Amino acid sequence: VGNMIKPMLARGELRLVGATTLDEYRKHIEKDAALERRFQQVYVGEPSVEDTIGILRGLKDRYEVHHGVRITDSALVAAATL
Amino acid sequence: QALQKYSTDLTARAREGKLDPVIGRDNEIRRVVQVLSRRTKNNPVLIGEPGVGKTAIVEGLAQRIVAGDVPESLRDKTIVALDLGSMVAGSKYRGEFEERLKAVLDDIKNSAGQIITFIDELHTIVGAGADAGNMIKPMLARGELRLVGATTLDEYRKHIEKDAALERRFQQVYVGEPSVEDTIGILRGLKDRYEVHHGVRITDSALVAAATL
Amino acid sequence: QALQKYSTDLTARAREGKLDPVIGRDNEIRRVVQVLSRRTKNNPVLIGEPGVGKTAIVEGLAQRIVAGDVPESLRDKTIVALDLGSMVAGSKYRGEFEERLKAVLDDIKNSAGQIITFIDELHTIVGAGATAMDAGNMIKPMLARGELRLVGATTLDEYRKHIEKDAALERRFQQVYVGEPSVEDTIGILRGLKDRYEVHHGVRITDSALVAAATLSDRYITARFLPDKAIDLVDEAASRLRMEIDSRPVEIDEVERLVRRLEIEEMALSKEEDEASAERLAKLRSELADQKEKLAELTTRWQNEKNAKEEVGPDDIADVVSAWTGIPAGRLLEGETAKLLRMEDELGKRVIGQKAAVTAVSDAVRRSRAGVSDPNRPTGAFMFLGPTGVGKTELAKALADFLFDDERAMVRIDMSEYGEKHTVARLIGAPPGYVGYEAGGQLTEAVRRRPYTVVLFDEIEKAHPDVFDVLLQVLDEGRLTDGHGRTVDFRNTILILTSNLGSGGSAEQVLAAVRATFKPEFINRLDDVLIFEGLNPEELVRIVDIQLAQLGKRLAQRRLQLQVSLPAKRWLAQRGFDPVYGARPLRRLVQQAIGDQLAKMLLAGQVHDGDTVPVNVSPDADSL
Amino acid sequence: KEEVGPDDIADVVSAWTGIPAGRLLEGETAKLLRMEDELGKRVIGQKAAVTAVSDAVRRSRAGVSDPNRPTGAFMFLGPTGVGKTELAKALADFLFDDERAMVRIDMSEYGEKHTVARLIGAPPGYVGYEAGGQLTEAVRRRPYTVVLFDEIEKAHPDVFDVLLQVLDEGRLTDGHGRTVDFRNTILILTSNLGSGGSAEQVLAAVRATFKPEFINRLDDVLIFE
Ligand SMILES: Nc1ncnc2c1ncn2[C@@H]1O[C@H](COP(=O)(O)OP(=O)(O)OP(O)(O)=S)[C@@H](O)[C@H]1O
Ligand SMILES: Nc1ncnc2c1ncn2[C@@H]1O[C@H](COP(=O)(O)OP(=O)(O)OP(O)(O)=S)[C@@H](O)[C@H]1O
Ligand SMILES: Nc1ncnc2c1ncn2[C@@H]1O[C@H](COP(=O)(O)OP(=O)(O)OP(O)(O)=S)[C@@H](O)[C@H]1O
Ligand SMILES: Nc1ncnc2c1ncn2[C@@H]1O[C@H](COP(=O)(O)OP(=O)(O)OP(O)(O)=S)[C@@H](O)[C@H]1O
Repeated sequence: VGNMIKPMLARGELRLVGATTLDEYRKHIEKDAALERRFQQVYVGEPSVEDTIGILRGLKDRYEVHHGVRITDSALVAAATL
Repeated sequence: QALQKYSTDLTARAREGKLDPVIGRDNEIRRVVQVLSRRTKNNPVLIGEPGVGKTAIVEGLAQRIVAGDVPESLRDKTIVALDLGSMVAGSKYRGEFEERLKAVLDDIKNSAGQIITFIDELHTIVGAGADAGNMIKPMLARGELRLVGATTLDEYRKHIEKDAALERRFQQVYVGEPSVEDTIGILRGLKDRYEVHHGVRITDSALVAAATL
Repeated sequence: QALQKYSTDLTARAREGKLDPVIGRDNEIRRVVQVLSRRTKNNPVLIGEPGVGKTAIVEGLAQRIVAGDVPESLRDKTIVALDLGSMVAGSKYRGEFEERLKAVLDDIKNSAGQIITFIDELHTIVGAGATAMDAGNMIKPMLARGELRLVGATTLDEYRKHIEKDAALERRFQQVYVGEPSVEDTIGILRGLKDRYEVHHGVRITDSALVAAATLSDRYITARFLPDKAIDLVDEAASRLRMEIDSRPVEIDEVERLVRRLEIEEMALSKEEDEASAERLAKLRSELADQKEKLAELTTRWQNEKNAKEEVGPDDIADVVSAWTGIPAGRLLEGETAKLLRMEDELGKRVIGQKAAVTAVSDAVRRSRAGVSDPNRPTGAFMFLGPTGVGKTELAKALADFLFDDERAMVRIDMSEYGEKHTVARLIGAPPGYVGYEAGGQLTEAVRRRPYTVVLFDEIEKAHPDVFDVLLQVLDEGRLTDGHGRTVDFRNTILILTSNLGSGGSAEQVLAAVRATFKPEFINRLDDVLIFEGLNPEELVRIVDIQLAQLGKRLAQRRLQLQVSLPAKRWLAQRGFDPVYGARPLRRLVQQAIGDQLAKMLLAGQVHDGDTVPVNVSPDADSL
Repeated sequence: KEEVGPDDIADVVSAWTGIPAGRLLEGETAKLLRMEDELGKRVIGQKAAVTAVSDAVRRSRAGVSDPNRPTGAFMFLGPTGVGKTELAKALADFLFDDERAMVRIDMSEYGEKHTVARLIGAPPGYVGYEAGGQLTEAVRRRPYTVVLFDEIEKAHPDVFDVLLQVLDEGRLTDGHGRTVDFRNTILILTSNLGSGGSAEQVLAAVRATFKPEFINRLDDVLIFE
């Protein structure tokens, strides 16, 4: 999105959870939609350096068995900042 | 078996109690009835800025029919929720949407004049062409189907008024937005549905403050 | 036999008499006949605006064939109506459409000139079956030799959108322009048609209704054409009347529904374990009782009239034209004539003084309901001017309030922004082929909907002296034309042009400044150029009363109210000084002297919701 | 204490649109009472003005103010370098804690007639039409800002005929024909009339420069010491 899911949706039997980008959503769901009255926006901008560092250090063991070499917090933070 | 896979039954839906209890707006229901009960060219079209309840009037008419509060020549008519999103959708050939549209029209006009029809957002009626949404006029301007509609001001002006010879077959019912007092009335009417859905309670002062803010 | 499978019949329907009778239109049918009976290229195509009758002519021709009033060479021809829809039902294969078309064509040809085909809306014949043009012109050879006759009727703004583009085919068609009839002929059409409706609905119809409908449908509904927008009014009136011979008439069913609503509401609002419901329920009881009284009174009057309304009259038409295109055009049914005779002292509640202007506005509104006004000219075009803070904008808003009950239902344009000439396109739309064109005009597409609103022109003298020239037609008659060329109607909207010319010179110097800031032919359009006058210290006391009423009504949201003593009430007006700034200083004084202290107390405790506070004067200020 | 209340709705309608509409929940009242002094830490001097703006905010949020008119239309003027723009910025920093969340426009640029189109837009059929107007776009969202008019003495007396109805109604109409509401903003417009003269030599400059229809619109004309 077209006109084939709105008669299904304004009845209360299905629940769709979608996803897209900001400007794209502003394109296909604003001009030709007339449906935006039944869609609720949720914003997820971007994590920060400190947050993606936690993400990395959470997701480290999986690769330490995939390849398996060694990991250093210095390497993680360097990757993040660089 | 023609209008069985391209339509539902809004009347039977209201009989199953799964509709919302419209409150007020008796002027517009009476206007819609005294238009839908005409002799020729009986097709009302609910017009008004978006959000003010242009479908709620049609559900109200359905509930009133089910309850039996309508004039003599309006009982047991079983208004039908037609749809075109599922007729023009799967068709990749020459002249295939036409067979479906003609089957629907034929099934309507075989039965007596008791299949009052309802297309919502009928600004999706001028397309389907490529000579579509245009073979319907000979049955429109003769009182064969009733075709209760609902469209926004903008879409109406942009999509229909460019096709004047079709706009003639319609009647406008300007559904203006309600005032604060009528809004409080409607809110107080609907309170119980949400009070049941969410296991909480809602105060009348809260309703008034909502309708005022 | 393929005909009997891909087409209906018309002469049969005529013989069994299912076609509405046809009246008038003699020259058109004669021309159609003499074209339909020529040697080569005998194809009439009825053209003209939508609604004026382009199929009724063909059905009249069918009736005339059944009767026998046609010339010799048109005897017993059995007109047939094709159907290009059911000819393309299933043709997903390659030739399943050309086969059917050839079948129908050779079947027409094997009939020795008997059949006279009739394709309704023949502008759909162009793209019969495509993929590169192959179909829809298979009848182009047979047309020329006059094998088939092919009478058809299509609208006027599509004959140059689809067919005229293909002038190889259009050449084989003769056009029969069909103009719209006048009121004198519409009256006859109705007088002849005034049986089918009178029968379908079990009612009777009076000729006064026919005449009044044929007049109002031309005066007011300026969007459709005459033979149809007139019949619609009669039909809806009869439908409503039949719906009233049902159990109960209107104006009582609505009141009983409203009473039941207020009952079901007061019943469920009573069990409120709350305090904010005390003063909200005390009025609902009053309203329920005072509507049930009217219910009982209407009931008793109906029983009287029933113990001591069977056909439509020339006023139910007015009620329909009022319910649709909400212009009110009834006959002043005694429910509001008191209101109209009271209009002066009813507007005096929001404006104090300026009885001269209130009288002019009241007269121009009154003498239009009684049908004495100029039928093609706006309902009045006033420009009232004077010093500032006097009440001109307030009077305009008060008039819109009294008329509509909703101040937010008038059209207000600030002519202080139109300082540049080119900004006039903001209210007239941009020509075709430019940026903003699909949205049309703004003032125009505001008036075209609900053409009963009030129009208002703030600060007319600030605009460039070329915006003034767009309003000449608007004031002379009710016509303005946006980009799309269409024309809106201003015949029944009350124009108002506020201003500030000649601040305080004299009651005559300003009548020499206006004539120097305008043109000689612009002043000539307006009605009386009302001149406001400043305020007197005796007149500001009532203004103080009004401001205090406003402040109390706004405070009643926190269930407070005040008790003002006459010392302070006259002190405030005694501080309505400097007869140069009108009456706004009084508003700023009320603020500065009451609101600040009231808020200071209110948000510092000690003034908890409920209890009223009395204001009492002091030597210089006033304390609470 | 397991049911919705008539202030949770205000909580929602303030949780979006930014408007602080409510019934003076706790802490907020302490801040409002503690305003004249809390604003003094950034604006030393000018005792007369801070009280006026503070009373305006107090009235507007306490529940006694005309719902259809701006929340104040002050124009304060005085000698050079006294703290006018700085008072405005300190206010905006007080009730937002974001110095860059107000909409200031420099009236020093609009010495030309036609440059007004930046805060209105262009009529239908001209170059910049679908973009809108700068001021109108900035105010249609964030309907709680603090509009400012830096040194409104330069723009020759035609821009005074848009504020003439921005004030007293909070109305403005951009190119597309829309309408915006200024009903809950605080318009503030400085100046430099006077320049040394007494209060009765600058109150003549105001009269001889502007019009009665204008001076009558805006609120108290604060003079700075
Ligand atoms: N008179 C009424 N009685 C009861 N519920 C109403 C009434 N008017 C409006 N509503 C409710 O308000 C909402 C309006 O939704 P709809 O009327 O279905 O939307 P709509 O009027 O079709 O506008 P669009 O064009 O579809 S976005 C629904 O939740 C209705 O239940
Ligand atoms: N001369 C006439 N005598 C009687 N009734 C007429 C006459 N002219 C028009 N009418 C009626 O006025 C209405 C006009 O209907 P039509 O002529 O069928 O519409 P139309 O002219 O075909 O316009 P379109 O574009 O096809 S919708 C019908 O109710 C006709 O019965
Ligand atoms: N006769 C009056 N009756 C009641 N209130 C009045 C009257 N005259 C003035 N007022 C008050 O003064 C306010 C300002 O008057 P307005 O008419 O709005 O100003 P104006 O007449 O438009 O003058 P200009 O030229 O536009 S500044 C009104 O909103 C009222 O509150
Ligand atoms: N009472 C005061 N409190 C705090 N800073 C002040 C005060 N008076 C002056 N200042 C400082 O004076 C400087 C100039 O203040 P501004 O308000 O920016 O100048 P201005 O008032 O705009 O004068 P013009 O006419 O625009 S040049 C800033 O650095 C302020 O911090």
